[PDB]
Amino acid sequence: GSEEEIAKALEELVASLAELKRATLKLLDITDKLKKNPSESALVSHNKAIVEHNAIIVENNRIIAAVLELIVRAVGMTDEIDLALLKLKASTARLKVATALLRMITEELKKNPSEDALVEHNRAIVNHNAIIVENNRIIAAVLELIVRALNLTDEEVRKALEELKASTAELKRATASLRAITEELKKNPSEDALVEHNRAIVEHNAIIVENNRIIALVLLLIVLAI
Amino acid sequence: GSEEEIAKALEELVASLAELKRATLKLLDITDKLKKNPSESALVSHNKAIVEHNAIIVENNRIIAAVLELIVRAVGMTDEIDLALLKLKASTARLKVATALLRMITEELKKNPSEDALVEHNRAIVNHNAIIVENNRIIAAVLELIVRALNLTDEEVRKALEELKASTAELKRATASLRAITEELKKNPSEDALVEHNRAIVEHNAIIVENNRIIALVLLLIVLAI
Amino acid sequence: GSEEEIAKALEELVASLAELKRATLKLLDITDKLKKNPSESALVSHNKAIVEHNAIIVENNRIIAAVLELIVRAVGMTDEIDLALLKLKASTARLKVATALLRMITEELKKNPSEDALVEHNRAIVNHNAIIVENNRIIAAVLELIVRALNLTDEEVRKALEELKASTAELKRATASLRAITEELKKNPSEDALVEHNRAIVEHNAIIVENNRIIALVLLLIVLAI
Amino acid sequence: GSEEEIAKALEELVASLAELKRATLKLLDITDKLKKNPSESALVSHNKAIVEHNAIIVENNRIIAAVLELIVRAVGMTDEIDLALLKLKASTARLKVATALLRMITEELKKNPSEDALVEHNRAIVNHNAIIVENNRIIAAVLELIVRALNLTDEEVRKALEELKASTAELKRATASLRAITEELKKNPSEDALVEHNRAIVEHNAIIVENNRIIALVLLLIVLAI
Amino acid sequence: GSEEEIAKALEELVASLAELKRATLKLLDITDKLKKNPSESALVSHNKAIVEHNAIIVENNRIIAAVLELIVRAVGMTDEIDLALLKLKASTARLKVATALLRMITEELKKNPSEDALVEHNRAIVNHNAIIVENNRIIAAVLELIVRALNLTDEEVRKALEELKASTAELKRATASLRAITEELKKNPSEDALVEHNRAIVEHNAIIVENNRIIALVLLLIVLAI
Amino acid sequence: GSEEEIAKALEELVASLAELKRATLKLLDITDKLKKNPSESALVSHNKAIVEHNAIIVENNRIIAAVLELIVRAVGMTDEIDLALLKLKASTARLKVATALLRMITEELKKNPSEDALVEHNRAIVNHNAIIVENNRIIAAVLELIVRALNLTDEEVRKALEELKASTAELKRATASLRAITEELKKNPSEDALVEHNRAIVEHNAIIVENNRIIALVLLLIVLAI
Amino acid sequence: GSEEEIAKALEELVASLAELKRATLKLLDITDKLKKNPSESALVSHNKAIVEHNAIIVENNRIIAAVLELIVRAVGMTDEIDLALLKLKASTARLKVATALLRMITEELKKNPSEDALVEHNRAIVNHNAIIVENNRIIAAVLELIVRALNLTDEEVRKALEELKASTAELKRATASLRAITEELKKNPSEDALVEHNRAIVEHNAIIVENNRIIALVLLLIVLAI
Amino acid sequence: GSEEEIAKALEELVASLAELKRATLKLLDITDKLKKNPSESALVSHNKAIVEHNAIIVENNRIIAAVLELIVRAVGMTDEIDLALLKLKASTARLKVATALLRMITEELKKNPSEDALVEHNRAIVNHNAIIVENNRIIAAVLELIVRALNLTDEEVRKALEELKASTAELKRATASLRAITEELKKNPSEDALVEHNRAIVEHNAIIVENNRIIALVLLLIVLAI
Repeated sequence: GSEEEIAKALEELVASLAELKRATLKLLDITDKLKKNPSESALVSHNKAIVEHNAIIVENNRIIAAVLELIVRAVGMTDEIDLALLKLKASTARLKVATALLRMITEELKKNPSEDALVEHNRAIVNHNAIIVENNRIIAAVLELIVRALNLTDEEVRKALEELKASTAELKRATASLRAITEELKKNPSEDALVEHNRAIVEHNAIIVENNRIIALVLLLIVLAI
Repeated sequence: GSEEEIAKALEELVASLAELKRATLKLLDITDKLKKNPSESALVSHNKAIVEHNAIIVENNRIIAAVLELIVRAVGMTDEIDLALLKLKASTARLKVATALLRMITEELKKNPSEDALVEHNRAIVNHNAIIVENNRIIAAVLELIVRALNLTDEEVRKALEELKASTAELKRATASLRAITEELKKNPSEDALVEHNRAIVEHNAIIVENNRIIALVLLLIVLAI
Repeated sequence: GSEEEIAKALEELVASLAELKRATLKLLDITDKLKKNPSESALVSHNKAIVEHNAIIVENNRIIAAVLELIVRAVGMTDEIDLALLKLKASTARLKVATALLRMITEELKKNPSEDALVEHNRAIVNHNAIIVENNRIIAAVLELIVRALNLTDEEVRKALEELKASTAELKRATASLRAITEELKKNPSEDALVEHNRAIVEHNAIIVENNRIIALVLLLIVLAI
Repeated sequence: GSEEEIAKALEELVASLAELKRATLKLLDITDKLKKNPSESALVSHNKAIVEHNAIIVENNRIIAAVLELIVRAVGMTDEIDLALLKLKASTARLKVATALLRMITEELKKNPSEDALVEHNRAIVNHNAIIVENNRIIAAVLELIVRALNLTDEEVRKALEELKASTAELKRATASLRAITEELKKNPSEDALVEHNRAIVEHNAIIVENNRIIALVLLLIVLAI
Repeated sequence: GSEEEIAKALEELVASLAELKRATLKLLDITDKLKKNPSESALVSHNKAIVEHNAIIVENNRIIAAVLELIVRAVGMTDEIDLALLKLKASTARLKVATALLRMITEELKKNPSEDALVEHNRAIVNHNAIIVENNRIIAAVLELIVRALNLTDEEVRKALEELKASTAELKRATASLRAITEELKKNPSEDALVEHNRAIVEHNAIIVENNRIIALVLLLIVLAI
Repeated sequence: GSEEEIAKALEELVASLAELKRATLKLLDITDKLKKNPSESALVSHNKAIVEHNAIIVENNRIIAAVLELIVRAVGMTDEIDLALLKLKASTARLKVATALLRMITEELKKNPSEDALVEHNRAIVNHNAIIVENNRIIAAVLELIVRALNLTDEEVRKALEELKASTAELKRATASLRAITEELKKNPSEDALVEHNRAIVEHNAIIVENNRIIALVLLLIVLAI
Repeated sequence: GSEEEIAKALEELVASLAELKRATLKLLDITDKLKKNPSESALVSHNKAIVEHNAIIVENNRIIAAVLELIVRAVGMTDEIDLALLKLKASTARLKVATALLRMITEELKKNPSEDALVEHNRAIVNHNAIIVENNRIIAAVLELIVRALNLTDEEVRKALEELKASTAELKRATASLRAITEELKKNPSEDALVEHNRAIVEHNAIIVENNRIIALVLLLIVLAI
Repeated sequence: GSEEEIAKALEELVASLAELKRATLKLLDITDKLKKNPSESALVSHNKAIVEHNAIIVENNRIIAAVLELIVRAVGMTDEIDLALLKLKASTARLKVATALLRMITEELKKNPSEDALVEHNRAIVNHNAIIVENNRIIAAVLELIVRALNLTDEEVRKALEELKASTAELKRATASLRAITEELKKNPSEDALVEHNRAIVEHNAIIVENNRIIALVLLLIVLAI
């Protein structure tokens, strides 16, 4: 597309980030304290603020992938970029099936709510998060490819990639740790461990959002450098 | 909606109740005594204070239904609550056609005013009242559902429901009695029976307002308990 | 459509009637007396208040036909109802061409205003009225069909149809009388006969509005009975 | 097509006429007076309001021909009607090439603007007008054929044809006069004669629009009589 | 097809399930209570909400079979899978003739409505339900084949099959019970038994929809595992 | 807002405090002694001077929260301040529903006045006080945040916070003690305990007003330090 | 657009200038003197009045470009004007990405505020200023093109262009000087140099506003001359 | 609009005239004598009482044009009236750009005040006056058209038009004389000629206000004659 289409898509992107950061802060805050004990309606909506947060992350990743396509179709594909973009499309398609699965098990929780089903639902949320991390690792690979293809040596871009790589490794380590503790919850299913597992989820979602922030930065520094 | 939207809608609700209670008392007072006999212009406006009262009750029920939707869309729907809310929307739509019919026959009384048309107009007012009672019985069913879904066991709520159920049965009995006497008026149409039928209407409107008062109470006790 | 769509369309209908009755009364009042003699600009706008009234009647008939379609598509078509609805659509299409013709001859009166063209314009208004009467006779046939199909035996509906039939025959007789006097105007074209023919038009428009009032009543009694 | 399709196409037709009459009046008004002398940009847009007017006439004629096809395909073709419709299609195709030629020479005037090229452009506008007159003479022949085929003897139609024939002869005489003066401009090319030739164009466009008005009238009187 | 085609088809599938569950709930709700007795138009539309529900189930099964074909054409056919897919195509073709038969007998009920024809129509609905159960038993066989072919041993899939088999046996037992009671209705045709047979239909449709839910689940767990 | 808007809002605040301190002193004085025994009209207005005092406290808290928003929207939000301000808005919204509930139970006391309903009304006043204490604990948290964010180290501010914290802990202890004695009144309902419970209410209101005095001080010392 | 649309857009333009001149004067005044040393909250909002000023300049340039499009679409495009307008659209799109980048780095300063990040933020403000200067140089080129195309020889316009060109060269020289000193700050990062670099920014913003003033003047003199 | 809207707009008109006549008299009086010599602040506000007077004339003309539109939209447009009203709208739009230009050059006089800029500002005031005269000549043409269209032959109206025409020619002659002397000032710029040119401006403003008086009279005589 032309410059105005990319600029409109980047305004949609930065407004989506400004919405996702507020929702992240409020989800940590409602994760912080509550003395009182939950209702039956608090089973029917067990984790609704997390599934609603993940949906915003998935919508942010879809826009990032649409901007990457609009950029590359401007600067011109090469073999390796086209292979990486096709991988990115296959991963974005996988994310739709993973979302429709989480959105099914969440509604099936309206009908067999029980302390065991709550652990199944939490494991479904961990598997959705583990697939969002893959989508981000592919988008970051496509971006490093586009930056090398343009021979784009500005120090702002260099430093923004040096930050993006470290944020990607931080997100890998956090995902492996979340799956490790989720196995321990699978061994020892309890309300006591469920309460402290919900925090581990919210603290992994925080790292996802702190990675999408850098992906949007590198996208801006590229569109300004071209 | 957020807490401020429900709080604003409940301020609109309680101010509407404080207006409707004054109008109820004044409508009984102007029902109590008048020696002098009516004019021709007192045919053209035969019952205007009753139709003006019913319009306020219909406007109060619309606000109650908007608060119920804002609450349930916060605490989260379930199959039976969502079915009951859809019933409540269908009944609130029925109430609009019943109001527009009463507001047509009232204006048709400007053009064929006669001692027979006055009995038709009174029967239209009784059928409007009989449809407002249905709208209240659906709102009370939705409220008892929401209270059970929240597992809301406070004694203030328990006692407020124990009052709401008895007021609903009192209103059913009063509606059946008003239609029963309205059949006797349909048999024996006279000014003598018209005068004593108007009181039966005003004494049924009093029970409607004494029911909306308890519906607004239970709505407050719920919003304070969440 | 669902109950809320029909209820919104009936609120649009009754508000359109309350606008059309006021415009009818004011058009009779401005038909009643004026001593002073008209200008040249009173040729360029010879009957503008009548053509503006007819446009409101045509817009009211369009809404009535949209409600009839929304009702029948809820309760279910049968062979004879579907044939009658297709007739109603063909007549509502004819009414659009008749309106665009009256709205052309009215503007052609801005450019050859003369005492002869005024008689052409009055005959165009009579032919528009004669086509609105047909549209009402088809809508009334569709309504009597729907009432028989629902086996809807309430006395309120029976009496409202007994009124609708008499108003339809009154409107047939008034249309034949208006066309009869319009032939006499065609023989004896004069300002003197133009003045007394304008009243005959306004007294036929009054019967059209007194028929739409009953069509809207029967529509309400049906939607309340289902 | 069915009655509703013709009625929609006639609403498009009459709205197109109401737009074309306003554009005609404003084009005469901007033809009336201007003291000040034109710029170089007033060469680059030498006659833009005429070419923009002709485009509206061509779009009105396309809709008239689409209504004629929808009518005849309803009432049934005959040998002479089908021959005349095929002639009308060949002339409407010729009009597209004549328009694309005027729309080419107008843009070639952006690149060799000179006092000689302005006279070429004016002659191209006269040749476009001379081809629109042919399209109108074929549409008027098709209409007189359809009216005779229906044996449609109403006096409104008879008088509307008696007007259409005279307007067609008036348009023939005006086209021959415009071509005659255009030859005199071709002999004596000057700004002085260009100014008075532009008026002759605007006064021929006025007769075209005053002919399409009658073609649309006869189309309405036909669709109302069938 | 590619990953994006299956992902689009699974979004269509899960949205179709979310529409079919709402229609199931509303069909039970309109099965729950109604005091008043039906009209003649309530013969002309005797079971319309059931035939409209079955049409949605048939449209959901068509999409499930299209996803199964898109999956198997990706992972690769084998003899037994290709035989089972050809069986599935033959059953999906049979379902089209069974639907067109129900859609014929329903319209023949517009023309000989009688208490005997209502029992014929109910038996046609039972035979349609009995053929949808077969289509589900073939789709479930194809799915168990595909799962074994992929050697797909995840516990989420294992448990989802352990649920699918039990739901298939529950649906067989419910179909045999519905046919058994349909024989008793065939012996004792009455409005009294018709009312309680309609409930047996709605309670069998509920089990069909509770089976399609599990077929769509297993389809998601497969597409995520491949 | 600009300096003049904050200065006007602080003049409104200090004038509201000067009204609330006088009303507190007079409410203690009318709590001190009265020999004579109350009327029936002294049931209909059982505690009116307390509910009228609480309404003034609620209006002072509303102004404090509007000044806090005007200050922070000048000096610039940060994550933790914006979260705390949103908590403050949710609590100020909760206070409106708690007020409308107290203002309902007070008017319901006009209609079933009895020695039992008086204990219900006193418990409603205690629950309103328990919600005002929460609103103050949120405002005091927001103020300590703003003071740390400005790095505002003046000794006047430090000492004013050292007073505000101690007053907040004094108010927590007084609220827990008031609820404890209110439970004992709920066990032992008597005029004898009602008389000594009214004093406990007035002595808790005194601590609320002695806390708003310090909140208004810290607000002034902040607006003067920036 | 018509004359009223351009006149409305020029009223929006001149009101935007009257807001931007006041903000320029006040930003110099708050740049002039302050003895006291900044807080931690004075890091979180380090330059907020500059970024808020730049946003107003960007909004003024958007309106100027909308007026240029409305003017040229009235007087008629030519090759060079249409190329220059497409350049102006591409530069206005670039300005949106540059703004969203400045609005990101400013918010990232809420989370890693440090003496090094403040120098990054100051360099981001210098790069935003360097892109606004480009947008102004393109708008001034479009205006000189439109003035030559209209052959607009008035002495007010001639002198207004002679001022616009000199102001554009003054703004080029000031931008090169600001980038030169920004390199020296990049070498020698200190609070001491940050304080004197902030003045260089405010003294470049003053020249931008003193250029937008002349662009709006030439736009008025053009719209009055056509 | 209805009679009350026109009557309110004519009350606004006559109150605006009563304010403008007082301001005219006082502006002549402060133009009459002052011995003492002006300050530097008497450069920064060189002609402020004239520009403030012109703003009142422009606001009076806006109301006159709004009343003309409300009148004609009541009595009904014709081709020539509609063309003249569209001209009046284009001229009223031109007057806004001419005002915003005068209001820019007046403020630019705060920043380069010098004996040469004062002559520029006086020439800007003369060009604004020359555009108000055009707006008045269009309003007077529209009024003479409306009077002929109503065939309004009263002698009060005839004589009021006979006055309006002479006042319009007097205002044309005065404008040509003011521009003639303004050319002589442009040749011979001096304080001596500036002092005597300011009087020529004030003596032209007097004729504008003495023309608006007659336009408001004719507007009243028309609204009273219909």
